[PDB]
Amino acid sequence: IFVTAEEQVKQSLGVSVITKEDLEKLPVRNDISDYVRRMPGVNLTGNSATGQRGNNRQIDIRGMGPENTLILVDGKPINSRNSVRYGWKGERDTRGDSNWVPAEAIESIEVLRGPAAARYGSGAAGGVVNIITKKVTNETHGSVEFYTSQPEDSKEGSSNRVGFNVSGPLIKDVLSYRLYGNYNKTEADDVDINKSIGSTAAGREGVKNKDISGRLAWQATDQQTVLLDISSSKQGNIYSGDSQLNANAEADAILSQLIGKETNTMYRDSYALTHEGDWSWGKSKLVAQYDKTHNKRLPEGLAGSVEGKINNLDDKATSRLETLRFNGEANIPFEYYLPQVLTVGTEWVEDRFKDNVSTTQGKDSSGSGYGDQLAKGDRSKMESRIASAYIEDNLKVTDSTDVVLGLRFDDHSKSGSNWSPSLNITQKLNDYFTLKGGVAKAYKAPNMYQNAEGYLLSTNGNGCPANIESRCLLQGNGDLKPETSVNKELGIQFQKDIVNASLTWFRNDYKDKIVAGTHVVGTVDGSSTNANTGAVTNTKWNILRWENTPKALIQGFEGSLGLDFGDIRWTNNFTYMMDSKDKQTGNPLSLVPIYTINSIFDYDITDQLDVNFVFTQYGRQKSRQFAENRLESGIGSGGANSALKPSTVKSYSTAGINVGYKFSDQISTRVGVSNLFDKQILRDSNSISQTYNEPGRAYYASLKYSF
Ligand SMILES: CCCCCCCCOCCOCCOCCOCCO
Repeated sequence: IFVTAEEQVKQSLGVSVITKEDLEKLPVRNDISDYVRRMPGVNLTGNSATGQRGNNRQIDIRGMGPENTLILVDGKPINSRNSVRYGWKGERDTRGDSNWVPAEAIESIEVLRGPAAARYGSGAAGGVVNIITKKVTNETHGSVEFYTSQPEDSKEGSSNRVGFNVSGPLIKDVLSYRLYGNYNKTEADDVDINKSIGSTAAGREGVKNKDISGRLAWQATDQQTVLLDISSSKQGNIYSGDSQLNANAEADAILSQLIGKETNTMYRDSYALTHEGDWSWGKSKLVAQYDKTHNKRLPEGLAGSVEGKINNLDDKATSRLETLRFNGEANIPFEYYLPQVLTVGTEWVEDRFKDNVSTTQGKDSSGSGYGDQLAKGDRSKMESRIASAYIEDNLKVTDSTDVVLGLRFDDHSKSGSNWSPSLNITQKLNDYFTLKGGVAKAYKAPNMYQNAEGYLLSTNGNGCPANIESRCLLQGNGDLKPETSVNKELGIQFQKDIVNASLTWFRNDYKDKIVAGTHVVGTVDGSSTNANTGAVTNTKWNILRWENTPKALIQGFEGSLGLDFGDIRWTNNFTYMMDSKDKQTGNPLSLVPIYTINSIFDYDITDQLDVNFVFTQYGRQKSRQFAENRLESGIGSGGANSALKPSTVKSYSTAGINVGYKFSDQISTRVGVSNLFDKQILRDSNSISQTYNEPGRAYYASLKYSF
């Protein structure tokens, strides 16, 4: 049977595929990023290379930053983090969107890196993580699973899960369901975990997850199928003391009270309806989906020494993000000169966003604050629309040569239209080798804060670019161009039986990335009235705006190695990172080790008994190297002492073992330990390299009923 372009590029070098089986052999604590991170060209890093909110690490692909990692679930985009205020330097106080589907509910995970991911449009310049959930089943198969992790160190949080999955027929062979549920609670790290090295940065914040999700599958005709997906999730945090400038939580009037409490809460509801036709001329797929996300959390400083810190014990505000999305698509096999499979498709997406707490700034009772002049109209509501169409061909150019030619057109309501060409070649050399490559141009539309004229922020001086003197404002920009990136990869794939290997060069030229601008587009006079006196004072502000900056360069090598001896097996990879630099600042896009080596080992001792070993090795993580504002350039209010202090985390390694006993056909269980050598790093507030907590030694166990 025929093979579409989409299917074919999942044979690309920059693609890997995790199974339910892998996931079982190496249990996750909560967030799957802890297993996804082990793939070639993948990292776990903060939202920006500044290090702020460093324990908020999420899936990074080839060092392009997590804003550039598009998470999908069964093919449908998640975008809940856009709820969260995106700040002056690219920071967001989110944990991201790789934690919406409980580990035990996952059938498969597809990681697409580089050229193979540009297909999927806005936000895929880094890559795509496609979480594939368990399927409907024509006989009732059940699962219940528990998990616990138990850190040696008293100050690190233990974690606990329970969850179920059940699927069956309601009507044999025409209507069937899948339903899965999960309650996870990972306790926070103590407030004071990082103190023993003079550091005021918080440890990891905890999370209570509540997830429920339902699928109905209906075979309406011999050639027509209808899927319904309804899911709802709630994520409530457990506050560990985090704050953008790493204040001393325990000695802060307010924060000290919020510890161990829920200060932010993330709600997500999602509905999708899908129709799939199986026609004589080929195949078709229509999708409607609607997503509703609320972001409820305590308010915060939005400038100065209080920036990024909680103002208040009580007055929670909520932000509301609705997405409606439609997708239609057809696959037709035909033969003109060569065998082909033409894909042709349409996509429509609209976003509506309410945010009334971030979109207030420079409002003054005189009616002449800086924002009263620059931002008029309802600043609280933002719209985005993308209309897209694409065409794709999978050609057998020879019985040895498989080639994919795609083109994608995108038209965004603010940024304009944009073309994304996409080549992808597979070329057998012989029974054992094969050559592979792709070139693709990825897209990303501005994020809503970056676009929005009603979003204003300020510094008194320190945040200003080193070449400006006093006070700067940063406004959103409706006239931004979209982010574009030409992503190339090329490599060799080897496979005898028992042995396989790849090596692949990758290189992305990332263009017009949207960031805090450095040119003053003009100036404005802003009145600031004294609350109690009515005394006015006018301030000349320099106006900066979000702006696309010309070029960043990413480059490196991925290799992988597989050694299968039946009962004994080894899966290893490495990734070497030759280049991560913006050609203007000289800084890296995203803090990631210069190299990362991974090894997984499996040995089935008996049919029941199993042992499993994991080892990971990280080369050196350098900090940002070059100043981009007054403070960093040694001319802020703190002078030369507050100047940038580049530093680099020294390389290191961690390991883990399991013994995995299947007590029965029905009952499984797995006991193990992680960071076997207690290689434990604490987050240093006085550094811009040591930005995160590497958890120490932890004993964990998981048992699974299967009925
Ligand atoms: C072609 C790229 C592949 C990169 C990995 C190559 C490494 C080859 O190792 C094969 C055997 O792996 C043994 C795994 O066990 C680790 C033993 O040392 C334990 C350290 O505490």
